[PDB]
Amino acid sequence: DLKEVMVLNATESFVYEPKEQKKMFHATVATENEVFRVKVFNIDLKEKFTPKKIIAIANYVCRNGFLEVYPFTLVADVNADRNMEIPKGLIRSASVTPKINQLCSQTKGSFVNGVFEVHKKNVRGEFTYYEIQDNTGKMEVVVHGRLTTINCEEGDKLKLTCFELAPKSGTGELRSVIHSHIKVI
Repeated sequence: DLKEVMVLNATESFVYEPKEQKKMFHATVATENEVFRVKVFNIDLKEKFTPKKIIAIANYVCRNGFLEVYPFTLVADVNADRNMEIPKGLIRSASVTPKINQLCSQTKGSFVNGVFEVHKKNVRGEFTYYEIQDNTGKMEVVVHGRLTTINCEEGDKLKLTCFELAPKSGTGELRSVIHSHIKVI
């Protein structure tokens, strides 16, 4: 089951389940051939997921195109003599923000990552709506719950992690879900 990977980046840690204060973080890792987004539900594993570190992983769970790391998952250290080298081809193709017009072109559901410019902001009750826009188009980001407490003004840019892309009658939409994360630039 063993995958040896290089850690590209990792977010800060945050609460996704409030009642028992369970925390997680997000990470991106790579083999020579593939980039993987990772959901890490054991916070004590933070040091192990440091940028440029080489690690070995087995007994992960696969769900919605993420690898999920739980206590039954083996995460081990790899010796220096592995000399892992990731082709820059793979790593640039890594963190590419999709164009909004293709996002509003999908009917299949997915979970998206990317840096988007904040065009407009509207608050409706327990809901915050961001309109995002690029050279190809625009669409709304629907935020409910915990992520509404992070402040973001017009003109700012947002690094979104694990947003749900949902098709509408007609148009697409992005919505916060339980593992979503926002970073403001």
